Amino acid sequence: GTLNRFTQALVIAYVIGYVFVYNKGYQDTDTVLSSVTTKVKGIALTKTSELGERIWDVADYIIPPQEDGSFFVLTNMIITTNQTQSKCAENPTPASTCTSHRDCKRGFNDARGDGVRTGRCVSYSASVKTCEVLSWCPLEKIVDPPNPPLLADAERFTVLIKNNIRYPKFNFNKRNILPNINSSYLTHCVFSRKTDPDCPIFRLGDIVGEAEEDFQIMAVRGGVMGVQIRWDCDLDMPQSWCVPRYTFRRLDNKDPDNNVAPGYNFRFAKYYKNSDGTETRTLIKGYGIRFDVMVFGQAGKFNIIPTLLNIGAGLALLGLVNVICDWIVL
Amino acid sequence: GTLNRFTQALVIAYVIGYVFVYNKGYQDTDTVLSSVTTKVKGIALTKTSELGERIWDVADYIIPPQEDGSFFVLTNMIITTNQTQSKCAENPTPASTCTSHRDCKRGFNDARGDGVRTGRCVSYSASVKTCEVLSWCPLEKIVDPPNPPLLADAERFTVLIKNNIRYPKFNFNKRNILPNINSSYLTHCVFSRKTDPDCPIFRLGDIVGEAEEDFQIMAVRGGVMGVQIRWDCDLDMPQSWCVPRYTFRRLDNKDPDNNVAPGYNFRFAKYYKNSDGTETRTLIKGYGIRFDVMVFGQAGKFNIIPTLLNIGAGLALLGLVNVICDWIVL
Amino acid sequence: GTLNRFTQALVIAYVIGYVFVYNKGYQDTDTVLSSVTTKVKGIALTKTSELGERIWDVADYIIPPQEDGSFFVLTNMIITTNQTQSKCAENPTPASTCTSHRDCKRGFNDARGDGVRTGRCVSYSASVKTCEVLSWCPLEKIVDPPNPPLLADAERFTVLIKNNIRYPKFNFNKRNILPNINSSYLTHCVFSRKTDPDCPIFRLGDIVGEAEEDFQIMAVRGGVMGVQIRWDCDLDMPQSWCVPRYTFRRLDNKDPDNNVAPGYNFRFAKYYKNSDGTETRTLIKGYGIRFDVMVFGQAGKFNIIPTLLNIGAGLALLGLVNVICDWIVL
Ligand SMILES: *[C@@H]1O[C@H](CO)[C@@H](O[C@@H]2O[C@H](CO)[C@@H](O[C@@H]3O[C@H](CO)[C@@H](O)[C@H](O[C@H]4O[C@H](CO)[C@@H](O)[C@H](O)[C@@H]4O)[C@@H]3O)[C@H](O)[C@H]2NC(C)=O)[C@H](O)[C@H]1NC(C)=O
Ligand SMILES: *[C@@H]1O[C@H](CO)[C@@H](O[C@@H]2O[C@H](CO)[C@@H](O[C@@H]3O[C@H](CO)[C@@H](O)[C@H](O[C@H]4O[C@H](CO)[C@@H](O)[C@H](O)[C@@H]4O)[C@@H]3O)[C@H](O)[C@H]2NC(C)=O)[C@H](O)[C@H]1NC(C)=O
Ligand SMILES: *[C@@H]1O[C@H](CO)[C@@H](O[C@@H]2O[C@H](CO)[C@@H](O[C@@H]3O[C@H](CO)[C@@H](O)[C@H](O[C@H]4O[C@H](CO)[C@@H](O)[C@H](O)[C@@H]4O)[C@@H]3O)[C@H](O)[C@H]2NC(C)=O)[C@H](O)[C@H]1NC(C)=O
Ligand SMILES: *[C@@H]1O[C@H](CO)[C@@H](O)[C@H](O)[C@H]1NC(C)=O
Ligand SMILES: *[C@@H]1O[C@H](CO)[C@@H](O)[C@H](O)[C@H]1NC(C)=O
Ligand SMILES: *[C@@H]1O[C@H](CO)[C@@H](O)[C@H](O)[C@H]1NC(C)=O
Ligand SMILES: [Gd]
Ligand SMILES: [Gd]
Ligand SMILES: [Gd]
Repeated sequence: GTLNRFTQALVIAYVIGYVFVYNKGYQDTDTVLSSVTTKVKGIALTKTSELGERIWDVADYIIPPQEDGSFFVLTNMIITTNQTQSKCAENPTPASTCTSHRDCKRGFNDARGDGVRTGRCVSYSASVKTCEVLSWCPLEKIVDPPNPPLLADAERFTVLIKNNIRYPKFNFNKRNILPNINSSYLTHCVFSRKTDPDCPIFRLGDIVGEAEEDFQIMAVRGGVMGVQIRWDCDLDMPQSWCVPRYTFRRLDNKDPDNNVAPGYNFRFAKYYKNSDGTETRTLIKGYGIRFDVMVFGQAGKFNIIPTLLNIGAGLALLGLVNVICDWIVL
Repeated sequence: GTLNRFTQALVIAYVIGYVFVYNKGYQDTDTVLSSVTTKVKGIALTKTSELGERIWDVADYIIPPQEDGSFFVLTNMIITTNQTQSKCAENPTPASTCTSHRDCKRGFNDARGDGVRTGRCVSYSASVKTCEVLSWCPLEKIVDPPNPPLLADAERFTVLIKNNIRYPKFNFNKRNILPNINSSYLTHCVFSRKTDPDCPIFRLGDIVGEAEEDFQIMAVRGGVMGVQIRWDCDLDMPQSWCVPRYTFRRLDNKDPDNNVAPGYNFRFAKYYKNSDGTETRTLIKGYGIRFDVMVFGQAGKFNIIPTLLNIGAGLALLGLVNVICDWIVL
Repeated sequence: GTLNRFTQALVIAYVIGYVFVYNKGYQDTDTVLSSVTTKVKGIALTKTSELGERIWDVADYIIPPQEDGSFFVLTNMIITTNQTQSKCAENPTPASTCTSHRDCKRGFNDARGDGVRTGRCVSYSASVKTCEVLSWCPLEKIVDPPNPPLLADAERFTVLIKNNIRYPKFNFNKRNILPNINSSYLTHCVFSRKTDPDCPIFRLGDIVGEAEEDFQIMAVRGGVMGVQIRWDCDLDMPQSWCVPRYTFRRLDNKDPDNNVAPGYNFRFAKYYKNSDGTETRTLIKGYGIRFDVMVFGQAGKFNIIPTLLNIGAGLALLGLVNVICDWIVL
């Protein structure tokens, strides 16, 4: 009747429409197993006082040569050369500057944490004096990295990203490079959301940009881009219709006030032996943008069990539907 | 009756048999937290014109020394030595070869993307002329990597793989090396699907092979093996019965026509200072096989809530069972 | 009645109390997408016969400079210098020691697997003789790493850990550094479970320790710490209440008898060119502690579908509740 039939049709609408055709309640799910390969192409040019006219290619600016699922691109740096294990004068810092040996306590760390103080106080320059430490010497100088960044050419760098996934449960496998697409295209390809959406080759600047940030800006102090690949698939539909979605997100905090060590930089070195048999190194403090490819899928496919489950839920629900509807009238 | 009792027994069979004892509908689930360590043992020998009789050990052929959860094995290479930052003649390519300086536009990239053109056109050889670029010099030569691959000895290399997992929800922990197994065995152990299934030490060639590929073949141009470890566990049963399953899959596309940059290769370098204080490097373009250990578990254990849920679903379902069965007769 | 009303109230208690307010059956779930950055600060000092008074900073002791989501800290090492590709005498091992060339079969591997035997037998020392091999020479000596470990200063090292997460389904994002916390605090901050629970800067020793292990002990042979971050969130509640939980677990087996290659060590090298144009390297076998940051969240939020589902389950269940209760009396 008005109470029974109406309510019945209503719950029908709820399940079929809402829980089923809408929310896919008739499906069983699986999540993604994933493998990512990246390849960066490009060259940066630098001109520098104390350096020269210089090329930086993929071996120079990718560090290390591979991280599984992510790559770090060198954008900026501070470079200290001809360091050797020795003693030298600490950089002036309130705690660094010293009048005499009383101020320098041997065996203790330093403000920077780049040396160990020999109690001896030594003169930094003709004007100053500061604690002597044992370290790689001379110490890196306290300075900000250059603005604009030395490796700015990197905005123009390109990264091929190959990603293959599989859903173990459903035995389905797919590649992020789709069947239609041909090799030559992929010689000349560059990803474009409008023109070339199926091109796996992305431009560094375009990723930053696409994330509503700017390469050059972000490139002085460094930072972290997430490149998110999403495989959501209804495996009832054509395999063809199962495709990756790319989104881009800057991961690190731009707020200088709520964090520590903003941007992205790390120290790493190059070691040489001067022919004497004596070791010397070059310390680089690099900044850049780490890119994290991040892949997450979910697939789903028709299954009796959950279907029937939901149905039973509906049937049990209508019982209460009649009461709730009845007492709802006047 | 014939309608009621029969249907009742039928749905009983469906739930108990199908949704429960079959499909495990009485269980609650958790997924794996995982840690992987790998250790490669072996030595490769090479003999080469322009090189010599040479050894390559783990420090030489694993690059870099560690990636979390995966390792790259060096199989092939192209090696350019005594490069220094300088200018030189580009390699002949349709765009490379030049008659005069008009053809070379200063400040622009090159076909390879290994240099920046100074507008000056310089003669490659007595016969040819091509654009001058600033780069690490001399340039790597355009050539294919050697066939058969230099590091073929790597087929015979061995990798210990230790994998420890935990299911946070169920508090259960396990190691991929099982309790029975003893240390000496693990001195001499090599994984065998027939004889030694519980041996964590796998042979590179055997992984490739087990994946229905061939090391040597795959080793010229490089590539990617997935080593898949699966922990599916019914935590109702003995902990003893919770074990890893190993499968092996080549991840990259063998089709040359549907992709870019087939196989696996990357560039990386060794930097030296000639005693003058002058820098020089050796560029290696390596090929090899990256191995991705990929671990995915699911554990499940009895829970009242889902059990009862399913039951209710059944009871609600039978109501419709009577109607559907009745109207199904004649 | 006594049968009907009582049972009704009982199942009500079961669902509302147990399946709902207790077990959160009214919620829908999502799991974590995660990004981790780590930064190690500190300096180690070493004094050694055959070495000197020496500093080791972050470039020296972090290897390689970055792994995505985990870092390896150098604690101990065995160091072999001025190796060059050449031939030399193998280390005495039952299989190593040889009386004459019959005992040395050319072209075959060795016990250590660091060389290839030229059939020639050569005298190790004035006293002994052993097989000649082609290798980097001289060979690393068979010895245990030093006790106590050279890099013990590392116990005192500190690691900033930044972790940003997002739940794609619920669009919620959060950082492991919380809004209240201010920069200066994070200059001086060190994580403390009692005093400073919201400090992202952890002390290596304190992590080991917190895991009921000891840095120094674990530091001779190396090993693996899991640093587990857990984001469990009810997204019904305040975003404020969504926070990370840190736990710490040693991942590797301390049992020497049930495994292979205990602790954590790997080989890696430094390559130099002696001015002749001749290559030489330094082989380091390092030990240390790899730290794996491991992040797993689950978020949940109210949803009609599962709520109603469970309800229906309840209603269907009570039907059986009446029978089970009735037949339960006398
Ligand atoms: C191998 O596969 C490629 C896959 O791209 C394919 O060539 C492409 O064919 C399609 C269909 O004709 C075209 O794609 C684009 O479609 C948009 C509309 O959505 C147009 O606005 C695009 O304009 C292009 O203009 C130029 C086309 O040459 C490009 O310089 C520019 O980047 C735009 O893409 C474009 O038409 C298009 O024709 C190409 N895509 C491109 C960029 O080449 C083809 O089937 C196969 N290639 C061959 C020749 O075997
Ligand atoms: C420590 O644990 C090891 C675990 O392997 C164990 O030694 C093993 O015992 C079992 C049971 O007797 C044996 O395993 C194998 O079983 C298959 C049948 O499924 C046989 O066909 C195998 O044939 C072997 O032949 C040789 C055995 O020495 C091997 O050269 C060869 O690789 C095959 O494995 C084999 O019998 C077997 O006896 C060993 N496994 C091996 C290979 O050693 C033992 O309990 C413990 N070790 C000790 C001595 O404490
Ligand atoms: C920016 O945020 C910081 C966040 O810590 C905050 O300063 C802190 O304020 C709280 C609240 O007064 C204090 O936290 C601690 O609370 C526990 C009790 O649970 C106390 O036992 C702690 O004792 C501290 O003693 C010293 C405090 O200076 C520390 O040396 C020691 O490590 C303990 O933390 C402590 O009171 C505390 O006052 C600080 N936390 C610390 C350690 O600084 C403040 O709101 C903001 N900072 C500023 C000044 O803007
Ligand atoms: C390296 O050791 C060699 C022998 O292999 C020795 O002749 C030479 O002196 C060493 N070079 C240096 C810098 O000590
Ligand atoms: C390195 O600097 C040292 C002082 O530490 C200096 O004496 C020497 O000239 C330098 N070596 C080179 C190659 O310039
Ligand atoms: C390196 O090559 C240069 C030319 O760029 C050459 O003059 C020099 O001999 C080489 N150095 C060595 C050690 O052979
Ligand atoms: Gd710009
Ligand atoms: Gd073969
Ligand atoms: Gd201690």
